[PDB]
Amino acid sequence: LQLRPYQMEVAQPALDGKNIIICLPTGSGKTRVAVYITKDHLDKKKQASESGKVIVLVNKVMLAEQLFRKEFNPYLKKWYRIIGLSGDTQLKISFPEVVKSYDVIISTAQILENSLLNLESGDDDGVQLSDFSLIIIDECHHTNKEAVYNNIMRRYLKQKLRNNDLKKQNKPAIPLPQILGLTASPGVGAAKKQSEAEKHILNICANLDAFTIKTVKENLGQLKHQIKEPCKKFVIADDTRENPFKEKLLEIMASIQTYCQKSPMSDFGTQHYEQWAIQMEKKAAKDGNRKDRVCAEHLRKYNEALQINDTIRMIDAYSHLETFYTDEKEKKFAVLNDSLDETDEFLMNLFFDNKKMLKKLAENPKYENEKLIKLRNTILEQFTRSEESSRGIIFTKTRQSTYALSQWIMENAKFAEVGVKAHHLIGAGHSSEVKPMTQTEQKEVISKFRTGEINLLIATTVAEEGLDIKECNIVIRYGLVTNEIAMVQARGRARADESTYVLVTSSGSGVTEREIVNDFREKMMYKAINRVQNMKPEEYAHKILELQVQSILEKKMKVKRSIAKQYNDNPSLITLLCKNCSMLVCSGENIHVIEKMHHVNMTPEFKGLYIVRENKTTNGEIICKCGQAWGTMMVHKGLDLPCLKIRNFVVNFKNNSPKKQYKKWVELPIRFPDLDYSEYCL
Amino acid sequence: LQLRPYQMEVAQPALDGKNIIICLPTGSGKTRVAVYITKDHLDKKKQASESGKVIVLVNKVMLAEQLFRKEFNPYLKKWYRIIGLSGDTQLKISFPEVVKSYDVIISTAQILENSLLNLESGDDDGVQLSDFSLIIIDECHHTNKEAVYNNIMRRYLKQKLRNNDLKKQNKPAIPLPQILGLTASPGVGAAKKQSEAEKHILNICANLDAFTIKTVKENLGQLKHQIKEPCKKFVIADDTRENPFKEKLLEIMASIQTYCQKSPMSDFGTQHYEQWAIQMEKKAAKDGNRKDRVCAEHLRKYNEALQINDTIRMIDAYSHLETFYTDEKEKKFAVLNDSLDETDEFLMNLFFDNKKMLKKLAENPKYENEKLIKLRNTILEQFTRSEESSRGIIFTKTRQSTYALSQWIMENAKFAEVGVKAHHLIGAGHSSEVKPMTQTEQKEVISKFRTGEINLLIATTVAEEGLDIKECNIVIRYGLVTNEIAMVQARGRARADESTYVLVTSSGSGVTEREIVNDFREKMMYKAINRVQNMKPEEYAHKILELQVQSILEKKMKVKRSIAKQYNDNPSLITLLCKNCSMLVCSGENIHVIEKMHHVNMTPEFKGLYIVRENKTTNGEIICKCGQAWGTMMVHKGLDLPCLKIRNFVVNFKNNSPKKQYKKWVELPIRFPDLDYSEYCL
RNA sequence: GUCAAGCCGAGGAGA
RNA sequence: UCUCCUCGGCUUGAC
RNA sequence: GUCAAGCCGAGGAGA
RNA sequence: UCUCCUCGGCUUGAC
Ligand SMILES: [Zn+2]
Ligand SMILES: [Zn+2]
Repeated sequence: LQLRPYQMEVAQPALDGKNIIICLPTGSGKTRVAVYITKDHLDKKKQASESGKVIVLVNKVMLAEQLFRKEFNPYLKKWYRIIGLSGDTQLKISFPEVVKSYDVIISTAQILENSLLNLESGDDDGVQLSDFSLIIIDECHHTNKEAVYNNIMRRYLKQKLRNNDLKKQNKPAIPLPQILGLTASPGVGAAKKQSEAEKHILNICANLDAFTIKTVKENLGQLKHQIKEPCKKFVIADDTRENPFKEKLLEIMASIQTYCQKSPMSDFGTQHYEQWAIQMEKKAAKDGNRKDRVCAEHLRKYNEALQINDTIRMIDAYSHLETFYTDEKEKKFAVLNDSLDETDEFLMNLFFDNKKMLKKLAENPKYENEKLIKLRNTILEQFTRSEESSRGIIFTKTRQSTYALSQWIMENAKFAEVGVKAHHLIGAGHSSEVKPMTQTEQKEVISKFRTGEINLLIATTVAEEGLDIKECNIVIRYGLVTNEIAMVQARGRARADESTYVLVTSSGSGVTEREIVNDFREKMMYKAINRVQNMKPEEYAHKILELQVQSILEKKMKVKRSIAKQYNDNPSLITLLCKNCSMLVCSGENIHVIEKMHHVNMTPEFKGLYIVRENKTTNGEIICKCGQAWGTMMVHKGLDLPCLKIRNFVVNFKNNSPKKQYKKWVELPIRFPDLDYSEYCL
Repeated sequence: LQLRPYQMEVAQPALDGKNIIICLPTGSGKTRVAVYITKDHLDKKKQASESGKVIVLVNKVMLAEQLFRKEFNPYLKKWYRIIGLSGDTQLKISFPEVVKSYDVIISTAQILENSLLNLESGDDDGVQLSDFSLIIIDECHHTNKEAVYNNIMRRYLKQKLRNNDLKKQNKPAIPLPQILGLTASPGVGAAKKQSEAEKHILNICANLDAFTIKTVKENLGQLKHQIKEPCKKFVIADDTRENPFKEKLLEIMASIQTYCQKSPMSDFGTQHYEQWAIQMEKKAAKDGNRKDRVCAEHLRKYNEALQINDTIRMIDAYSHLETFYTDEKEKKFAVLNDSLDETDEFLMNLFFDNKKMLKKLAENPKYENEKLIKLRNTILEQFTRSEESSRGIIFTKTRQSTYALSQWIMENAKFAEVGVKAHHLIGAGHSSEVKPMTQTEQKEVISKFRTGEINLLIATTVAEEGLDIKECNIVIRYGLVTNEIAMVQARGRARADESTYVLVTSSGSGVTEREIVNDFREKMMYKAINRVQNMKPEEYAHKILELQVQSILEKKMKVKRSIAKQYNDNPSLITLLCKNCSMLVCSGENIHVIEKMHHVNMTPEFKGLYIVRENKTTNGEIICKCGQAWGTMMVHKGLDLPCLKIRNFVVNFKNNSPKKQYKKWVELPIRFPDLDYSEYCL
C-alpha cells in the first residue's frame, strides 16, 4: 500500500472516528485514500474483535464496476471478501446475505434504499444501518434536498436523534457507523452571497453528519505542484444568415396563426412560444373543441423546426419537418384505407406546395451557417498542429445536434484528408424519439476512442461526468453551459499537458459570465471551506444539528402531505374519451391492470373501434380514427393486449365531468382493477 | 408390506383421491410409499369392480430398470401384472396393448407422449389419459415450462378445463385419473425473493394439479433422527503460475490479430472472446470474404487452448493444439495429393516453429500447476486416513478434464503406492469429439466401483444424479457448481457416516456464495412449503387454476406462432455453396432426401468436385478442395451416398441472395425432394 | 447380448 | 445469441 | 453475453 | 408549470 503526506493529513482524523467529508481535485487518488481507510478500519476491528462492515455507495453502475475492477479489489482482495453490486449485475445471491457474507460491499445507493424500504414494510427482512460499521459515499455533492444519499443519511440522522433522546433518558442506544464522504467540488446550490454559500456547505455537512470538510492546507503546495492546469480559449460568433428560409417559415407561421386568428405575443423561435402552444393545446383538448388542438400541435412542430434551424442548418429542420409530416401522411393513408378535416386538409394543401418550395430552396449552401464554418476552421487548425495526436471531444446539447454534426463532419472531405475520425455519443435513457445508445455501445465507443480508433468524439453531458480518458487535449463546447461543478469536472477531464478548453459560442449566450462566476464560486467555496474549518466547534455542532432538524422535519411533513393526498374508491365511475377527437373510448369497468403496471382493455367493442398501425421498421402501434396515437400492442400473458398511454386520452367524471388532463397513470386518484383473466378463456 | 408412521402421515390423503405431491429426503423409501399407494388403489378398484390402470413415469431408463427390478416388481409381482418399458427395451408387443394388458406400467414419459401424438394425428390408435386411472411421476421438479411431464400434465389440464366447462353445462364428463408426484427438493426456478419462490412452488403444484405438497411435520423429528448429515470441507487456491507458456501463447494471439488487424476488446481466454470469434467467422462466411473466416477459426482454437491451459497443464493444451493442427496438415497433404493460401501458409510457417518451441518448453514441470498439487495432497491424506476404505468420487466439468486427470493420476506413483485405483466416467450423448461412454460401459464402471475394483471414480454431472452407491465418503468437486437441487442430491449421495464433501476451487469462483444461497433456498423452500400448506384452500385452488390457465394459453399461442412459422414451396430455387471457399457446390434440383432424415446428392458433377478422406482409424469423411469438411459417407439403400451437414455450407437464393447460415437442416423454410431412386439403376 | 452412425426434442450451468 | 454439461425418443446399419 | 418494450423515482440546465 | 439533458431502480419479453 502507498500513501502520500497530504493524503495522511486529510485522512488522519477519519482513522479514529470523525465521520467527515473529503474534497480533492480530480486525479488525486481519492479511491486510494478510501481503500487505505477501509483497510485501517478493518484491521482495528479485527484487533478489537468486533464485526467490521463497510459499504461503498456510488450513483453510477459504471463507477461501481470501475472501482471494483481497477483500484478497490486488487489492493484488499487477499485480506477480506470483496464484491460489487448493481442493477445490471444479477443479484442472485441476495442483498442481505452479501451484507452478512463479504464484510465489504460496493453498490449503488438505491439498492440499499430498496432493502431498507422492504425491511420497514415487512415484505422482506432487508437490513438496517445498525448492521453496518462504516459507510463511504462518492460524489457527495449529489447529497442534496431529497436524493438517494440524502434519504439514507436522513434515516441515519433520525437514528442519531433517537440516540440523542435516549442518552439523557436511557443509557442503552443503537450504535451508529462511521461516515466518510468523498468529492472534488462540494458545489454551491445556486447560493450567490458568500453567506449563502456557507449555509449551503453547512447543509451539505449536516446531511452527512460531517464533523468537518478537512481539506489539505499545509501540504497543499506540493499537491498544487503535482497537478497541472490546462489552457483556455474563447471564440464567439454572431448570427446574420438564415434570412430566406427563416422568413419563408415565419410566413408559414403567420398564415397558420391567421387561420387560427391567434397572437403569439412573443418572438418566434423561443421556448416561451412552445409553452404557450402547449397551454393552448391543453385548453383546446379540455374544452373539447377542435380546429385549434391539432393546429396548436402543428404550431409546436413548426416552432421546433425554427429552433433547430436557428441551431442547425436548414436541411436538418427540413428533414425533421418532412419526417413528421410523412408520418402524418402515412397515418392519413391508413385511415383512408380502413374506411377529410378542414384544418388537416388546409394545412396539408398549404404544406405540399411549401414543402416542394422549401426542397427547391434547401439546395442553397451559400448561406448555410458561419458557426459551423468557424468550427471547421478551429478543428482543422488544432488537428493539423496536433499531427495525429488530437483526442478531440465535442460537447453539444441534444441528440439531433450530435447526430447531424457527426454526419456532416464525416461528409466533409477536409477532415478526411486530415485523417479525422468522428463518432457520436449519447446517453441511455430513451427519450426524444432518438435511438438511445446502449451501455455496451457506450463502452465500445469509449474503448475505440481511447485506443485511437476514433479521433473525434461528439458527446453530451454524459461525457462531462465519468468517462475516464487518459488523453484529452482539444475539448470544445458548442454553445452550452451547465454549472460550476460540471464545468470544473469537464475542464479537469482535459488530462494532458497542452489541452485547449475551447468555447465556441454565439454572441447571445453569456457563457463567459458563467465561467467567470464559476471561478469566483470556486474561490468563494475555498474561502467558505476555510471558514467552516475555522468556525467554533460548538457553533459548528449547533448549526449542523439545526440543519439536520430542518431536513428531518421537512421529510416528516412531506410524508404527512403525501400520506395519500388523493383518496377515492370508485372502480368504474368515469369515461375515457379520445383527445384529438371527442368520442367515448372506454369506461372504468371494461379496463384492467396488469402487474400493477400496464393498463389495457380487451372488450370486443374496444376491438372494433380503434385502428392498428403496421409496426414501424410485434409491439405495433394502435391509433384512433382521427390519427391520434393511443398506445402500443403488448405481449404479456401471451395475449396481444393493446396497452394505452393516458397522456393521449381525456377523462370525464360521471358526477360533474370537469374535463382535465392527467399525463400519467399514477397521478390520478382513482384505481383500476387488476386483470382477472378468468374471462377471455376459449 | 412394511410402512412407517411418517410415510402414512404423508401418504394418507392420497389413499382417498387427493392428487398431490410428495417431497422426502433421499433414502426415505419414496418408492415404497408409491408401491403401497398403488396396491391400495388396486385393492379399492377390485373391491369397487372398476378398471384399475396405473402408470409410472421416469425421465431415465436406468431408473425404470432399477424400479422394475429392485423395489416395484417384487412386492406386487404376485397380485397383478408388472412390466417396465423404455426405448432400449424392445417394445415388440405394443404400447397400447401393454396398457390394456398389465394394468400396471413403468416407462419413460416420452413413450406415452409419442402414443398420444400418434392418437391425435390418427396414424396409430395410441391411448388417451381417460384410459388410465392413476399416474405416478418421479422427480417432479423436472416438470417445468415445457418438459415432457409438463406436456402430459398440460394435456390433463386441458381435459380438466373441458370437464369444468361441461359440469355447469352438461352433466356427463370425462373422468380424470388420480395424480401422484414424487421428489425430494421441488426446487426454485431461479426465484430469489421468497414471494417468487412461493410463486414457483405454486406453479409446480398447478402443473401437476396438486392439491398440496403434504410434507411431513408431526413425525418429522423421528425422520430427522433416522437420517444423518455428512461433513463439509472448503479449499481455495490462487493462480500465479503459467507465465512463460501463457505469455508465449498470448504473443501468438497478438501476432495473429495483427495479421488480421483486429481488436478483441476483451481479456484473452474468456468465453466472450470465443463468442466474438464465432460472430466474426459467421460474418466472414456470410460476406464471402476469406483471410478472416479461417483466421477466426484458428483464433477460436487458440482461445480454447488457452482456456484448457488455464484449467489444465500445458501438456494437455499442447496435445489439443497439435492434434488439431496435425489433422489440418493431413487434410493439406491429401489436398496436395489429389492435385497454397497466404493465410494458411503464413499461419503454418508461424506454427511449425512455435510448435517446436512449445514442445521444447513443455518439458518444464517446475511450474505445472498448484491446484493439482493441492488435490494430490488432499487425495493422499484422506485415502491414507481411510486405510483402503475410501470410495473417492471426483466431479469435474468436461470430458477432457476427466480423461486427463484420470491419466495423470494413474501416472503418479504416490497414489500407486497408496493403492489408489482411478477410472473416468462420462455421459452417453455424443459431442465434443470425445468418445462417449456406452450405458453398458457406464454400468460396468459403476459395478466395478461398487465392489471396490475401482477406488477413485472421476465423473461429471451424471454422477450428481442417479448412481445409487452404498458408500461414498470423499466426494470432491474440482471447480464446478450447478444448482441447489443437484447440490443437495450430490451431498446426499455421500451416503456414509464420515463423508467429506470437499470443494477444491479457485479463488475466482464464488461457489461458497452459491452453497450458502443453496442452504438459504432450502430453508426458504421449507418455509414456502409450510406457507402453501397453510394457505387458504379456496385461494390455493384459485391460484392453481390461474397458473393452469397460464400454461394452457402459453402452449396454445406457442402452437399458434409455430403452426408453420416458415412456409415456402420452392423445390429447386437456391444454390448451395461451400463455406470456407465460395464455389457453387449444388442446387435445389440435384439434391434428394432419404427417410425424411438424411440429405444427399448423387450427380456425377458432385462426384467429380469433392474429395474423400481416408476414414479415421465405411463411414469415411468427405471434404472440399479448401480442406472444409462437407459430411460423411453413408450406406443406406446400399449406395455409398455422401451425406452432408448444412452447418458447413452456405445458401444463396436465386431471387435476391441474402447470404445467411442455417446450422440445421430443419430450421430452413424450404423442402427438399425425397430420393426417388428409380434413376441410378444400371 | 454388443457396437457404430445419423436425426429430433428437452433440461441444467455459465457467459 | 454462444459455449459446456446432461437426459430421453426415433431411424438405419453392423457384429 | 446481447437486444427490445414498459413503468417508477431522482438530479442538472434553461425558460 | 413547460422544454432539453443526465442518472439510477423495478418488471416483462426476446435473441
Ligand atoms: Zn380520436
Ligand atoms: Zn471449399
